[PDB]
Amino acid sequence: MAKSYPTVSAEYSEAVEKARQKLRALIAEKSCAPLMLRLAWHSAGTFDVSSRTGGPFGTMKNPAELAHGANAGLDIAVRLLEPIKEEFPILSYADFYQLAGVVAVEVTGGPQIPFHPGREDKPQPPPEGRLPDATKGSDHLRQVFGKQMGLSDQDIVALSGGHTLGRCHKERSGFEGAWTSNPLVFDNSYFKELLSGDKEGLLQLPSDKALLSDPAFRPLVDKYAADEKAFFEDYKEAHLKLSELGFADA
Ligand code: HEM
Ligand SMILES: O=C1O[C@@H]2[C@@H](O)CO[C@]2(O)C1(O)O
Ligand code: NA
Repeated sequence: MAKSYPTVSAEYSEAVEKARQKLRALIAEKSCAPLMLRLAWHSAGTFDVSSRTGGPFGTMKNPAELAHGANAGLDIAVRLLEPIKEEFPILSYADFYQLAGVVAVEVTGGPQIPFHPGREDKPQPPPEGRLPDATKGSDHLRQVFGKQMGLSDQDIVALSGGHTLGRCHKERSGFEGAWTSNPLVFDNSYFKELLSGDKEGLLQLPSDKALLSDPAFRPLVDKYAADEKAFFEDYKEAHLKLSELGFADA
C-alpha cells in the first residue's frame, strides 16, 4: 500500500508489452543482460529520499550522467537499446530502462519482477557520487542503500546477488573479472562463491566481502547460498522496490 500507480492509456500498456518482447529478443541475442541490469540499477540507485532527487527517471540518456565515472560503459547499453526505443516514442526512457532491467533478469533465468508503467523523464540528472563505492564496507552500504535509497539490509544482500551476472572491466571500473563461473546465468552462485573464499579465475570486491563480516548481512548470505528460492523471492521484492524509488509513492 506504499504505492499508488498511475493510470496509463491502453496504447501505453501495449507499447510496454511490445517493447518487452523486442528487449527479450535483443538482450538474449546480444548476450548483454548483465550490462542492461547494471544500466537499470545505476539509473535507479541514485535516488536520495531526503531531497527526492535522482532515481529511475530516464536521466541515464543524458550525456552528463553517462560521463559520471561510475557509469563508464553504460553509453554502450544506451546506444544498443536506442533502435528499439525509436520504435516506441510513447514510452519514457525512465520506464524503458527499468523494463530492460526486468527483462535482463528474466532472460538469464531469474525471477519475474513486476513492472508498473508511468515514470516521467525528468530533466536534471542527480549529482555524481550517490552510487556505492566498491572499496568501502558495511557502514557505507547502509548509508547508500539505507539512508539514501530507503532500502533494508535484506534488500542490500539480495541486490548484491545481481553480481551473479557479468563481470568487471579494467577500462570501465578498473576492476577485472567475473564473480561467478556462469556470468549469463541468474542464480544464487554469487553467495556460494563468497562463502568459499577467493579462488583463481573469479573476483570479489571489498563491498562483496563486507557482507561476510557484518553480523546482520552474513546470515542472509548463508540463507541465499543454501536456498535459491528464498534468494529469488527476496531479490524480486528488492529489485521491484529499487526500480520504483521515488515513483508512485502514496
Ligand atoms: C552493493 C554495492 C555495489 C557495488 C560496489 C557495485 C560495483 C560494481 C562494479 C565496480 C562493477 C564493474 C563495472 C565494470 O567494470 O564493468 C559492477 C558491475 C555490475 N553490477 Fe554491481 N555494484 C553494486 C551493486 C549492484 C546491484 C544492486 C546490482 C543489480 C541488482 C548490480 C549489478 C551489476 C552487474 C550485473 C554488473 C556487471 C555488468 C557487466 O557485466 O557489464 N550491482 N558493479
Ligand atoms: O553484459 C555485458 O555485455 C558486454 C558484451 O560485450 C559481453 O560482456 C560485456 O562486456 C558485459 O559483461 O558488459
Ligand atoms: Na551467474
